[PDB]
Amino acid sequence: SVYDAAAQLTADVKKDLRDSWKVIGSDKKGNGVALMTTLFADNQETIGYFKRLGDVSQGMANDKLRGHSITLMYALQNFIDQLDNPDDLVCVVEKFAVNHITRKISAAEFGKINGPIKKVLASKNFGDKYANAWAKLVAVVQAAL
Amino acid sequence: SVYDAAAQLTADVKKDLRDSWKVIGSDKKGNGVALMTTLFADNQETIGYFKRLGDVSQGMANDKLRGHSITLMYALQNFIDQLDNPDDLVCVVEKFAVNHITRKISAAEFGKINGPIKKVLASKNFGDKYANAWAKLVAVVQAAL
Ligand code: HEM
Ligand code: HEM
Repeated sequence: SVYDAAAQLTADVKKDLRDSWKVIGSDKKGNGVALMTTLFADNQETIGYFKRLGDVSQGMANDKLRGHSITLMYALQNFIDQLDNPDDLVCVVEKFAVNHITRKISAAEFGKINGPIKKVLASKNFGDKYANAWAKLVAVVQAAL
Repeated sequence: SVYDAAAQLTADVKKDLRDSWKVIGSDKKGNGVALMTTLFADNQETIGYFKRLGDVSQGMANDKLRGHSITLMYALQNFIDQLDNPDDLVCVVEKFAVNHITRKISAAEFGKINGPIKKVLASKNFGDKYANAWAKLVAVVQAAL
């Protein structure tokens, strides 16, 4: 259940999420596109879900991909900002879950984002400790799908 | 067409947008809900588009409405952050427009948000000057619908 998953966000997990986001969230356009390009490269099977974006291999040059990527980073920003209040984190998570549920994105499918996050984190000197913290946040979303 | 609308965003308009956002965007939950509840109060017909939110009369206490309202404010945060780069502003606005186009929301219907914005701004003491600046930002979105 999403309510139980949200309870997994302990003090130190929230702290690691904030400290890493301070760096990653500094460049939403660059890191956003990096996150999406890595997902498509590591999991080509997911490209089909993004037909609306057009040629995803163009990266930054693709306006729709860039617009999508920047927006994705504001969803993460939203989550980080709601860490203080579990009640608000949950309602924002379920809200965001609806859009993915509508596109028939399962919890297992959503979980594929963990790889790309771990890689982007690593490129900024944030190791496993941080990747695992982010995995916990992603898990909250998975519980709502 | 969206680029042309974005041209109306002059240096003075962008300055008023940023200054007012510094206050309005500081309480996303509070002001986001105030915006939505004012829209419903002044234009009851718009409630027809929000059946998914349920009992919108509960206001802040309604989790779905609260979740939706906080998220709406991050859309504005996104727009405000992209003001200095027309290319990025445009791709984000177009991305956002897709969701409202799919829900058959016309430019005229979308423009009904201008009244609520003016009232929320006035509640924080930002006069007509600021309301006019925000109406121009809204116009960029309308150009995409
Ligand atoms: C960190 C995790 C993720 C975040 C925060 C995220 C965020 C978002 C946001 C904010 C949108 C745009 C608003 C909307 O249309 O609902 C979106 C759209 C979408 N997401 Fe995700 N997402 C994530 C992971 C995934 C994954 C792993 C998949 C599936 C492989 C997925 C599939 C989709 C699809 C298909 C769209 C529609 C794109 C379009 O046609 O414009 N998302 N996502
Ligand atoms: C400043 C103006 C506005 C902003 C920033 C805004 C923002 C948003 C965002 C971010 C979403 C959720 C993500 C998505 O699914 O696309 C959304 C959904 C929606 N918006 Fe807007 N919106 C605005 C004005 C309006 C107006 C005036 C209407 C029309 C009466 C409208 C109708 C809708 C509808 C029907 C949904 C889906 C709600 C749901 O089922 O949860 N929006 N809007």
